[PDB]
Amino acid sequence: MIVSFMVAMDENRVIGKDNNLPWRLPSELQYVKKTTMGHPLIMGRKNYEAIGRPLPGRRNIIVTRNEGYHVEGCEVAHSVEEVFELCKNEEEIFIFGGAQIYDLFLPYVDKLYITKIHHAFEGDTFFPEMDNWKEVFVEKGLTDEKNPYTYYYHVYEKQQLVPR
Ligand SMILES: COc1cc(Cc2cnc(N)nc2N)cc(OC)c1OC
Ligand SMILES: [Ca+2]
Repeated sequence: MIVSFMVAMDENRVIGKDNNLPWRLPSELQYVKKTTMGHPLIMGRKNYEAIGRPLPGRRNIIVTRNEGYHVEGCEVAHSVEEVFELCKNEEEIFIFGGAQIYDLFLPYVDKLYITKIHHAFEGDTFFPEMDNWKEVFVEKGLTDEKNPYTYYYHVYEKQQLVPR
């Protein structure tokens, strides 16, 4: 099962503030929605609560220590093992939100769906750093009136290597 990340980022690798996104990008969010369509959404509790509601078209799997955490139209996992368990028959998943959720799926990550907004915002949350990788795709995001920022979509798959 392909373990993919889906993050929208910043100049300073900002991916949030008190809980929500510092930017308002309906186009970006559409590219997000389309890309992950058909695949589960792996996201932490405070993250999903930022999102606000179950994103349709995909298994909404949530992560939390809380054994007694439930939320309608959503699956909940207390372990990475329990996510891999749930998504055992999945061809690909998308790690979505919570900087600490990334660090849990870090050891397994396969593909990186990183958006980079060319600005410096004020944010509390940030994205863990990484050493590789290998960019396979790149496209600029639509800067409109409703997308008042310049940002590009960046895809990264693991860098191979020629046997010594
Ligand atoms: C509904 O779509 C949302 C998705 C996300 C997570 C997320 C969304 N897109 C990308 N590219 N990376 C992410 N980590 C975060 C959100 O706010 C926290 C969303 O809306 C509220
Ligand atoms: Ca893997």
